[PDB]
Amino acid sequence: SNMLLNYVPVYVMLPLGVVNVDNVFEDPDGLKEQLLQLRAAGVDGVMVDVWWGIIELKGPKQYDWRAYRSLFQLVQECGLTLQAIMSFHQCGGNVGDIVNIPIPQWVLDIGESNHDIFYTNRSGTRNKEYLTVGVDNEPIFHGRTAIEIYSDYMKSFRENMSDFLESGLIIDIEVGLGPAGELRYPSYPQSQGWEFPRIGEFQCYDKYLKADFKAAVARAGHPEWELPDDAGKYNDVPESTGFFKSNGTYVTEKGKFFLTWYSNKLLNHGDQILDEANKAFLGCKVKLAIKVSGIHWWYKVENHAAELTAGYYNLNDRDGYRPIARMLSRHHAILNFTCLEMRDSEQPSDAKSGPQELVQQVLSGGWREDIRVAGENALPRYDATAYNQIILNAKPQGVNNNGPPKLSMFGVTYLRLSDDLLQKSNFNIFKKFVLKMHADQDYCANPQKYNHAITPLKPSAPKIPIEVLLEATKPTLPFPWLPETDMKVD
Ligand SMILES: OC[C@H]1O[C@H](O[C@H]2[C@H](O)[C@@H](O)[C@@H](O[C@H]3[C@H](O)[C@@H](O)[C@@H](O[C@H]4[C@H](O)[C@@H](O)[C@H](O)O[C@@H]4CO)O[C@@H]3CO)O[C@@H]2CO)[C@H](O)[C@@H](O)[C@@H]1O
Repeated sequence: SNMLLNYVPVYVMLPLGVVNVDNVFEDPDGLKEQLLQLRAAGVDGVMVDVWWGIIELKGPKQYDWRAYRSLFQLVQECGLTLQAIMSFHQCGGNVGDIVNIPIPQWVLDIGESNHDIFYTNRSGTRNKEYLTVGVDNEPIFHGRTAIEIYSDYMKSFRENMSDFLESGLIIDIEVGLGPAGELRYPSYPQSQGWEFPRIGEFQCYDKYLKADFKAAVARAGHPEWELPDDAGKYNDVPESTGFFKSNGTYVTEKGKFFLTWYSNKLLNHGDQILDEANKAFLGCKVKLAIKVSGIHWWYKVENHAAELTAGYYNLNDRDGYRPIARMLSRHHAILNFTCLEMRDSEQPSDAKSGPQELVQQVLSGGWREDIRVAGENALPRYDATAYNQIILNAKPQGVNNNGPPKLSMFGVTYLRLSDDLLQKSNFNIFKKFVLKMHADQDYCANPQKYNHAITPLKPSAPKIPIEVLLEATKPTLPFPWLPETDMKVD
């Protein structure tokens, strides 16, 4: 078989705020010239947030899709495909967020009187950037549940963009499932102080989650069990907490129970919303996708504190990602792992970071469950080092010059399309990165040639019981990686 079979597509995220808070597509002209540069560089497509907070601003079911329709049109004119994010979260308190885009005011208004719709930490601070999983099924939003809101939104998107969908412009739908659109709790909120090097805090203190937990422990036979009170604060180090130190809580009957409860809430959150998405896009030629954050800090200590915390119950003897991947399999969905570029050697030593190991674990898990795996770089990078790292992860075993590679990622979405990217020296480098992703082939407009034809979305396969999902916690050995890519940028 042909080299083309080694091609991994490359997408570029558009600027945050290309459609502003007023639901105005600001500067089509400017964007156009940028897109035109990407098309000439060989870029396959672009990625864009479809802000819930801009679209359904006015009131329940009051959608205005017009500015996004103009944007999609322009993208289509430029010869690019598109990955659309159903962004149900706020833009603003996370790294890189240069524009503030909140969730719908009308939802914020309800929150003014029911503060428990937001993720809450132990001190009672409410995070407004995303609705707590606790209200997924509470019919408190003018008669609707949170899940119904998301569902109606994606139905409306489908119907109103049907022309673009049927013309094959949209290739994937990324379903926003938490802060930054990631399936995770907001355990590391910059808006609350949290400084990169730190463990984060558990976010299950709203009343709904707290009631759920209390009932569950009672059913387990331990009504007296409480939510964690010895876990420390955002910038703690594990050893300094009662929860995470060795022989700490987190290895106690109660701790295991809580951790399982806390991580399973995400699993179920993701599973139910994907169900709604699968129904909304049923029959369309798109793939569904979710985003999983890459929390590499503390990975190298037994407690994996930052990962627990974020809701990923991942230890050295309990695979907390594979279950996600298994969950995604019934929906035929892609696991978009949002950190690909980092090297262990670039992290401060005291962070106990294992970015490369984390990556091998998460991808392998996906490949092992037989789902498609994609990813993004986490921070803005313009150097060959970064690029070669992404290329290695894209094809961990190198290129197969006589067939499809044994392992390959389904796609990579580079982090943001800025002036910087476009500067002469930086752009020259990017161009090579694109070439190497493409396995030295020219841009290939018809993805069928490289075994990426998109078929009409099928209905999800039947529910997998939590017990079965939880079987995927069994640790496995990762697939083997080359030390270096066989296709470098230099
Ligand atoms: O336009 C699309 C979305 O873009 C923005 O969200 C993206 C993040 O900016 C990008 O990093 C990533 O998410 C998480 C990373 O996987 C995770 O590593 C971590 O990043 C750490 C980093 O590793 C550490 O070295 C650094 O110094 O601290 C960082 C944490 O602040 O957290 C990232 C965020 O959870 O992908 C995201 C989604 O595409 C916008 O914020 C989002 O609103 C847009 O929807």
